[PDB]
Amino acid sequence: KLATIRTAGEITPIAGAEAIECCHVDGWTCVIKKGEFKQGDRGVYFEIDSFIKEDNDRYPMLSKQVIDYEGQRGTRLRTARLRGQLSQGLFLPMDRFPELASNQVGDDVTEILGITKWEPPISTNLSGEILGEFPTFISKTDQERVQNLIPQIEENKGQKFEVTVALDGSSMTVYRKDDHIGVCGRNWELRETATNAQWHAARRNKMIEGLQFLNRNLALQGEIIGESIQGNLEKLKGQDFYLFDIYDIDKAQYLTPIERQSLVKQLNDNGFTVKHVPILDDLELNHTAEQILAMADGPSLNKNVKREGLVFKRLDGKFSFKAISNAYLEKHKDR
Repeated sequence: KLATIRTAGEITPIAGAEAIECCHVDGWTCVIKKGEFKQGDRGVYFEIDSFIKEDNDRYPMLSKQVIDYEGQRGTRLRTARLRGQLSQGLFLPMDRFPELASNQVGDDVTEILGITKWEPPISTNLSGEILGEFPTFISKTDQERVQNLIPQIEENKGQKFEVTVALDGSSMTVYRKDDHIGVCGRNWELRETATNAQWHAARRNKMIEGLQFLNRNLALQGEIIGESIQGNLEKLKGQDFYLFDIYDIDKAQYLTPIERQSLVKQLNDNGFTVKHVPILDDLELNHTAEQILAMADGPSLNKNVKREGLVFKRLDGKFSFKAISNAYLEKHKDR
């Protein structure tokens, strides 16, 4: 949903810079030309991580940021601090997009506009030998951003959420399906070799033994972090796995936070040393997205570094979201 038709929110002046103003778009704030929008106007909002192919007719404002990425010429949208105000994304009025004049507010126009997703590089240590596709019977490990969930955030006030720290590593899944035990990176199931980091991490914490012990069709999903993995924010020696989700393959749903905490308890009780991402205090929601983003800034697993953000999983287990820390995004231009 990289490029969607959205609505200009509150529009606040850039005290000092007359040619620009700051436009609220859902939970996002975005710098625009003065007068480009009034509140209530529609436009195409391109989220950060959008990759937009070179085009000086439609996107002259991105000309000086064109780069070479996976074979194409385009610009990557990322967090910036333009003239004292945080800016994320690009918001262009509907009249610049004549082929969308019959689309509706909220339409996903990513495919029609030719927008692709920028992603950081896969860590050199982690692209082992591919055995097969990521299993279609397991869900991948992504979360919608709080900035895109303004109505759902009001809906869910008072509801309680498990609050966990997001770690800056690489997604890893270790699963059992009947007589098969498998290890996956973010997009692929991997073959066990001596140098495969994900398999190594799964053997050392004995989580394959733990899945054989538990005797259920489960996928243990989490982050592998540490040296030579995405800059090693947390200052580990070596590498380790930190669980954040357990997916029930037979029922095709995630375990609730309490379900998942109990099982990790029992695994550790039996010698299966499976670590879990830092679990903060349960949060009773009654916050704006702005406030949740403010919570996101803080210490990580290593308490002397700025964490990537927070993940919020409602205690019944079927509503989750993430709040990435903007302090973190300002510090890490590769994020």
